[PDB]
Amino acid sequence: YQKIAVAVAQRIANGDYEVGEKLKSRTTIASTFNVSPETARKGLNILADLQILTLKHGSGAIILSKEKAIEFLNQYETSHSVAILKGKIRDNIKAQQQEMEELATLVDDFLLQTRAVSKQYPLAPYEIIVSEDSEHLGKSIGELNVWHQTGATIVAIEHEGKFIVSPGPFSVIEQGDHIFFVGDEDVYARMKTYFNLR
Amino acid sequence: TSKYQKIAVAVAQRIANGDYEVGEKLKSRTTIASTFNVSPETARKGLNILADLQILTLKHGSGAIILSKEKAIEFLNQYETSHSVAILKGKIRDNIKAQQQEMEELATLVDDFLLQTRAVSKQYPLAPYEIIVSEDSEHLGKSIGELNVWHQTGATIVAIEHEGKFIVSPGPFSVIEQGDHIFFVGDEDVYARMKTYFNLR
Amino acid sequence: IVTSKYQKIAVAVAQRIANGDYEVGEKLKSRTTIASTFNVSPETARKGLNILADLQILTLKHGSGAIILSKEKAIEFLNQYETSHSVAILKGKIRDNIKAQQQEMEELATLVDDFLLQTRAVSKQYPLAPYEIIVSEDSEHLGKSIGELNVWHQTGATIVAIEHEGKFIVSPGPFSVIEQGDHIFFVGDEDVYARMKTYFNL
Amino acid sequence: IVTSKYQKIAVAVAQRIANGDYEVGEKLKSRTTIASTFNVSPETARKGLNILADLQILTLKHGSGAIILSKEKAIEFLNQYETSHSVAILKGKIRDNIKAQQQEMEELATLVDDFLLQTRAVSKQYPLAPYEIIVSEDSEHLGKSIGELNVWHQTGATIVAIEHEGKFIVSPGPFSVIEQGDHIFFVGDEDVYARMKTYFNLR
DNA sequence: CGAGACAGACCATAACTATAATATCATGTATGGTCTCTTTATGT
DNA sequence: ACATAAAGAGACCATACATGATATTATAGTTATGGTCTGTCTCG
Ligand SMILES: Nc1ncnc2c1ncn2[C@@H]1O[C@@H]2COP(=O)(O)O[C@H]3[C@@H](O)[C@H](n4cnc5c(N)ncnc54)O[C@@H]3COP(=O)(O)O[C@H]2[C@H]1O
Ligand SMILES: Nc1ncnc2c1ncn2[C@@H]1O[C@@H]2COP(=O)(O)O[C@H]3[C@@H](O)[C@H](n4cnc5c(N)ncnc54)O[C@@H]3COP(=O)(O)O[C@H]2[C@H]1O
Repeated sequence: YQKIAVAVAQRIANGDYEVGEKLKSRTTIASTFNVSPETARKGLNILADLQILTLKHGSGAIILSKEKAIEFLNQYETSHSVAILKGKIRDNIKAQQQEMEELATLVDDFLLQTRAVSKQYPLAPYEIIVSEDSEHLGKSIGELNVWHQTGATIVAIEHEGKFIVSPGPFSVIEQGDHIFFVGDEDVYARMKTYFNLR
Repeated sequence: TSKYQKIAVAVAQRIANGDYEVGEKLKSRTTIASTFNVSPETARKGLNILADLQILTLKHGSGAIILSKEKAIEFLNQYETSHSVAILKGKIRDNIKAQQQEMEELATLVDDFLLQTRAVSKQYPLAPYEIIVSEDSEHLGKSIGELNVWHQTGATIVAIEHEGKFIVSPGPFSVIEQGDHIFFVGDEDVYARMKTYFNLR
Repeated sequence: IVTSKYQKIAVAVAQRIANGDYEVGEKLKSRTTIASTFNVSPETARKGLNILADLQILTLKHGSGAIILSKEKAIEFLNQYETSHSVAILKGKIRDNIKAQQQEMEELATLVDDFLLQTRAVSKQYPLAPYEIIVSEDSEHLGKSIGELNVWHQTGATIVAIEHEGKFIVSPGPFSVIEQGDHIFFVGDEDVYARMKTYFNL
Repeated sequence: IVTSKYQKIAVAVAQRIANGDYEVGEKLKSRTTIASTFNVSPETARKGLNILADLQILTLKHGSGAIILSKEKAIEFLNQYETSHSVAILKGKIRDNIKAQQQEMEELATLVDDFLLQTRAVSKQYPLAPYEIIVSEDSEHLGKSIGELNVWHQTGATIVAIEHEGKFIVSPGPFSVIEQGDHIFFVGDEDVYARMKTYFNLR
């Protein structure tokens, strides 16, 4: 709505529209500023309320003054001087980067804080107890060479409730401990084969 | 995840955990809704969705019976292969990277934009005044610096048009020949003083 | 973070169990003990107790009461609760940042549209329009007079006016002094504008 | 990025004027001439001629037609239109970029929301759950077997399975080989997970 | 010199369109409610 | 000591108070096609 006002103010102040001659029709005015008759009349009423034009005759209006349009354009340019717009857009994009940095550090803190865990049911730890007598008891996982012998990967050993994960080749499985491991049904059977718990 | 999915995945997880046996009968809709913080309608929709996958059976207006664990297990494997945290971790990192690339593109765009603009102001108090030094003056045939224009008249010369060729920001050396057009800034008083110096009244 | 009444009851009962105030063998009552204790409605209290019993924290027998079952399960449930609450708080803060950034997006869009309007309205300006630089940044040249700077000889620019506190000092002369944040209006060409920009550190 | 028919008429007529085929003092009709050439209605052609004459290029006279006035004004109008077109296409590009940013932003919002679902699902997931590592970056350790790497001695981790092409190699053993982009599943504690992360070059 | 025809401009309406507001529906929670089951007390 | 009856508590349920989101409708908007009237030019 203010676009038509500033355009007609520029045209009046330029001297193309001198004070005496009548204004163009609202149709031509609307067509020139790529706007429509409805906006046009709204802008003309605004400009009239600024005591710069009088809309008394439907065919056109007689321009009342020139310095008033100059003053209105001065106020608008003081509000909108391009350079002030350049400062505003630069500050605004610096702000843009500020919120992006804040969001980046937030998401980075979130990312580092959380530990990723899985839920694939195929790979659930089966728990088995080694109460039965075995020559394989009193021996280290590395000593028994578990995987080549049974195909099992030991995930944890429960001795007197002392749960230990990723046991390595040194941990020794005592009698009556609970061995937790992965593999398929065949691997589970082989583990019961090695320990004779089947 | 659909609102009519959270309930399905939660119920399937509880079934797979072993809380509900095959012969066991499920609780009421409002029980599930209260335990999973949803409305009874949404819980019912989720139960219907799960029954469409035939983990659950519906032979009663409100009752339901556990049917098979392995099918629910497969449903969990599908859901995990679609959402397993680590894959979401990769997505949340890649989306941040893509947004940073978009911001860099925007920064380059706006920088090129500002470089291309190079715009001037439109101040009406800054409007120039065109005078014609056609009249004889001792001040003709002299350099702006030689005349010392500002102290003498208060005017700041912005341009000396020589037969169409403007000399903007002319400096102290440019010499104003007779009949040239001097363009300058100042107030009405300054314009009068300039006409005083050049006797163009 | 806004939650539900029965959620605030459930977590409170979980902390009470963790505190050890309620014995493992005590039989509590949702209709009278819990409801009277936390001044909440009959079914609300029950909802909380059912949430606890889902996690095997409590056992709910029809017509009898809730019975304490486990301690470490309650501790684990509590810890999961703080983890989920932290995740939700971070989600809310992210959402606030997101809304602010979207609003700043529309702000930038409106600023660009207004600049397009200004650029289109240039057709009716007066010829020989002076340029305008705002000296926001600091340069040794600040706090000096035009004459001390010898501006035309440094940059090729002829200053037509300087803006300080919304006042335009048209036709400045030598004694006039450039100050930080002011708008300097000057005539010249593309080379002159670039030279002035380099000179003022901007 | 789009314009009106009368704007196109005005710019085309201005370019044709700049070509110089029309005289500096030539007269032209509209309803039976410019309208027919561009296959456009008489009033849109009038609109185009009115916007062209508004900047003091042409003069339309009631029931007389138009007369050519200025060349330099036409050139200036062409320059102004080029600048306006550049500004408009830049505006369109900015709008497209912001829309893409907003769509990606909602995507991020939903993605971080779904973490609430995964965290709430943790309460009922089976104990001793292994971790999950996606080896997307390149490490010298890639293309080697678990046994060659001697993984447990390097990181403290026990690998329970590796995912290649949506296939999980449960209970891998030594000959199994880690490949780029695969998911490595392993048991351990916080220290073990951090060690594995440092080893595979994946902050 | 007068009359008729053609062209242009202005007043106008309709169609293609987008945005903004309001209403309705769904997801939700809490409270009031009713019915069933279990436990305790009293009577035979 | 055993059986029956009554009371209390818990669970399943529905409705109302509520808020948020989505969809639809209306209004503001602009452009194009339209018609009528007036003015100017050409021809008789
Ligand atoms: N508005 C301005 N824009 C750009 N630079 C400015 C300026 N005002 C002052 N300066 C610079 O300061 C120097 C001294 O200016 P001052 O006004 O004392 O002394 C000036 C002035 O009295 C006069 N003068 C020069 N050009 C003038 C002009 N366009 N209008 C009015 N007077 C001018 O000649 C003297 C020497 O001028 P010179 O150019 O050698 O040297 C100038 C110039 O380099
Ligand atoms: N799934 C896995 N996770 C982590 N690291 C793995 C691994 N598979 C192999 N490695 C690493 O490679 C080395 C050789 O493994 P390999 O299977 O040939 O030879 C192994 C294996 O036959 C057996 N073994 C050790 N731990 C085992 C276990 N938990 N389960 C089954 N067998 C095991 O003892 C041998 C020596 O074991 P060590 O730990 O000294 O050395 C191991 C280990 O450092």
